[PDB]
Amino acid sequence: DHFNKTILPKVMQVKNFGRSGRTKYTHLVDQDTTSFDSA
RNA sequence: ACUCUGGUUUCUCUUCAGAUCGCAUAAAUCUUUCGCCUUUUACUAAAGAUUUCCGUGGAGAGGAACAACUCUGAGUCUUAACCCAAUUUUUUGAGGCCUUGCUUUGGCAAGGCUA
Repeated sequence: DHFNKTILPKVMQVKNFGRSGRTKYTHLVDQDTTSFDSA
């Protein structure tokens, strides 16, 4: 966690990189489908 | 304004289930794909098909229990005060006769008499 993960490659910006226990869920704000101009 | 009809609850079982069985929502298995991946599970998430589970409705049967009683249905679903009535029914003067012509007599049609 002390590593700056904002400079990692976007393939390294995951959880448990290299482990078999991984999922498609990424973090939070790309699971969010809300826009900021609609409604 | 009347005669004949006649319940409700609850338990269990056997079947049929289209229906939002379900105005709710789980899991497993299989076949495709999907993300990891280091070995099995345990997994990621989409489709299809199966099941399983928590439930449900309809019908039938057998019990226990307010069962002894209405209600519902069917049936024409009963009558005298005040009206005897002046265009299609059962109290409405519309009633008859002959002549003429036709017709085998019978019978049919127009006319007159009309209190």
